[PDB]
Amino acid sequence: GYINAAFRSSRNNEAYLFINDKYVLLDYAPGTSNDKVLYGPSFVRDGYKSLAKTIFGTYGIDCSFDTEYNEAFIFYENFCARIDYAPHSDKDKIISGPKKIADMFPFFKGTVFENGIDAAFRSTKGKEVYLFKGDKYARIDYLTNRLVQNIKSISDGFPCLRGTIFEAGMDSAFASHKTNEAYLFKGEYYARINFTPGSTNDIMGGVKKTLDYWPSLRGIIPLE
Ligand code: NA
Repeated sequence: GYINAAFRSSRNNEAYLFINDKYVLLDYAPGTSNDKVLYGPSFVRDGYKSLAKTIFGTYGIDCSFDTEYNEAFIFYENFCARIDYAPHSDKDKIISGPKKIADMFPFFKGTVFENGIDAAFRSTKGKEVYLFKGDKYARIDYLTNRLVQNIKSISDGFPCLRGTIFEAGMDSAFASHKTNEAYLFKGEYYARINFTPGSTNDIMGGVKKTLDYWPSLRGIIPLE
């Protein structure tokens, strides 16, 4: 029971992470030690009234990403929705959906993302987002609804991961507030990386034990 999804929050240095059918709001504190928990672990169906009677309230969120303002896409197997998470309040709501990924993102039909996406994170460039499934990755634009490029292996677009455990998949991910940095997770490990849109680059060395560098997650992952 490790992190299966996360998205960056509009609120500075805050991020929501999803574990099983639960979630936690966190001040991850990118370049600082005061990495702390703000809310939860709490059940999605409890923290999000808009999802109480949904498949998401029942099983949780398995992949997601922030878009713009207080909104994020959340997934659960072949289904997804756009929600306004209403940071630090009662007022969350489902904006679009829930629909199938195939119906929310027509370009995914026939590809390996059709029935589920492993993880994702927002790019700093325009309205672009990167999504992962297996050892493949997608770069999309959510406003104009298209694949910016052909889907290809994670190593092709993210060479710094070749050799690492992320080569073959990501349980979860979210973008950092610090420019062009993202956080990736798989099992007990994570990695902070610096990416550059339209380019194939390293780097950020140090795949690390997540609990080793996230004081605030002890007692929370692994959730059993
Ligand atoms: Na996931």
